[PDB]
Amino acid sequence: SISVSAMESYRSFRVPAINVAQQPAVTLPVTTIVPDSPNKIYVGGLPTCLNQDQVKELLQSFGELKGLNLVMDTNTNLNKGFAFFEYCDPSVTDHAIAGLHGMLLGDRRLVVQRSIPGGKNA
Repeated sequence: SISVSAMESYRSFRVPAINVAQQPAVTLPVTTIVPDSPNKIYVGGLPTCLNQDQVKELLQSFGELKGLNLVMDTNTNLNKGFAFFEYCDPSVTDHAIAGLHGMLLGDRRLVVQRSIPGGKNA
């Protein structure tokens, strides 16, 4: 499951994932708050002092980002060290999860794991 399960469930038409239901009907793809899309990839291993500016250059290093949610802890005013990004329309998505799976400037690294909401029971 999840491993390329919900392969392109949203190709043409269709409002952004998880919209118009028990959640206020918004417009096209949401802001920093990334929806639970099939292109939603997990990031684990981010510096607390890292910003979206420097985070996106790495995350979009393979393909262009549709959006990404850098969860910050309000008390610290710093990042938790993990995030989630959605890829726009890059065929490199799989390669990104492979290459960026440990690609960070310096001695640091970040994990990249699919968080695709695709059950695919059958």
